[PDB]
Amino acid sequence: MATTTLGVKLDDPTRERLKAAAQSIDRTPHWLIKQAIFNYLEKLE
Amino acid sequence: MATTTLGVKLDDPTRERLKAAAQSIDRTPHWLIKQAIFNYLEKLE
Repeated sequence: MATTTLGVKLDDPTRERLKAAAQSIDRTPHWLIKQAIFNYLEKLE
Repeated sequence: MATTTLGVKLDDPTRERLKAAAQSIDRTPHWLIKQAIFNYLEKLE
């Protein structure tokens, strides 16, 4: 997908919590970040 | 905040849509990304 790489603002502590978000679908952390950002749009869309 | 900088996976088209998310609180795009990721945790928290 048109994934342009921008610097994100995540904290180690927070980054671990994202793993839980990845666990919801069972995907990779970096890859989870894309859902957490784009899926976040689809959620509140 | 402990904002560690990781490369994100955003698309220009998608990045513009984030601006709408920033418009919800009226904040800065980069800065919106942190909410879109952390607020996304607080939302589904």
